[PDB]
Amino acid sequence: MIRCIGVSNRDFVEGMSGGTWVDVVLEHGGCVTVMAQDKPTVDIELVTTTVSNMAEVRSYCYEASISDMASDSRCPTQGEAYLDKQSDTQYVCKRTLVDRGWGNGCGLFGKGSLVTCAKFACSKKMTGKSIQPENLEYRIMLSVHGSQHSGMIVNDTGHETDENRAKVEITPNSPRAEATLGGFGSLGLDCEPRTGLDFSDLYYLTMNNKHWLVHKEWFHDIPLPWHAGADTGTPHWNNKEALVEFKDAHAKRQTVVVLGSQEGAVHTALAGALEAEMDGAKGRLSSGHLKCRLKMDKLRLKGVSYSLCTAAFTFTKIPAETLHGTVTVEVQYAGTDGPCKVPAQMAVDMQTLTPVGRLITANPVITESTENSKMMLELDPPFGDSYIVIGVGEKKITHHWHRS
Repeated sequence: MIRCIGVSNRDFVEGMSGGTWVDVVLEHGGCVTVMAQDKPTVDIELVTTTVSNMAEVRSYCYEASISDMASDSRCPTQGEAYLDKQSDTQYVCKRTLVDRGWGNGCGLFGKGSLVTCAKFACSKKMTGKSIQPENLEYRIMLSVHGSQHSGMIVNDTGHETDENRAKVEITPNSPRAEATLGGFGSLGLDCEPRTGLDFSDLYYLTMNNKHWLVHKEWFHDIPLPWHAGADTGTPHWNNKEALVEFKDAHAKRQTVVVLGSQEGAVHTALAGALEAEMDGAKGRLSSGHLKCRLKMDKLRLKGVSYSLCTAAFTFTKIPAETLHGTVTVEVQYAGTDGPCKVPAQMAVDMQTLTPVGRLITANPVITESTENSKMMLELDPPFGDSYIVIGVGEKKITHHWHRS
């Protein structure tokens, strides 16, 4: 409950008179409060989006090192310079012509052949991975809003043994799920992704434990050494010259230098890219929309015929206005008449107590048979002046409220 109360990205949906179908839109970090006539209020949130079996597409080296630097030179008219490693695929070479003469060990003044090679080794690499549409998995959390104990719940540490809350999983191959809510019945879900953000058109980029979602063509155009697929073992690096450069050629040798790590350049180029995280062999995305249709014909209330609470209520917390204009009140009940129904409404005419606004926490009840039990409510006031009425009779308590 408290989780759904505090999120600015909260939607309120009211069911039709038929009480069968309700349509909601789910997104990360948001909650949907579903209210239906003679049905319990349900809080629905998308908790995680999962991609699985991401296949490696291409790995880019941003920091590399060289070894076994060698040079061979020939005097003019003495043929082409040769090195043993000149044909090795792990080596990068440059072949050029340099001025030769008496001061360089040749008897003729002319252009001599010169070749320099160096073994290429990659220190740190980044990898791009494929996302297949069939490997998307959505996990959905459904909570009964106002079960007298949801008002002290802020996280996902109380759902397994709780019958008033359920976890369901949605995949494109099995887009339907059933959420069992114990005595409240069950909920049916038919969820499909909303158009606009298809992850199958994006690569999953991993680079030094940081993760992103990037567009395919930008990834294919990265000017860095790369190897195709994974084919782990002895990889062949294409375009090693992106990180290995050759300086001014001397008579009998050529200097070879490596550029520094390209982590900063890639990080700068990844400014607007969507961030992602990796929990295990699965990628965790946090940017998307999910469309769900609810079937609530098996959802039912509990305690409709509970006797009204007869003892006195007290305000433990001053009523507070949420970001959506609703009111949260905390009440304490000094009665022991078992399970009883809590009288709660908004009233403008204090003599006839005509209910106004809405009561989001539907059918508030007190389950504890002990005294001094605490419970929380949510109300949707009318605009303007009104009163919060808790309890019935002489002992009912009133609190003035104004909504802008």
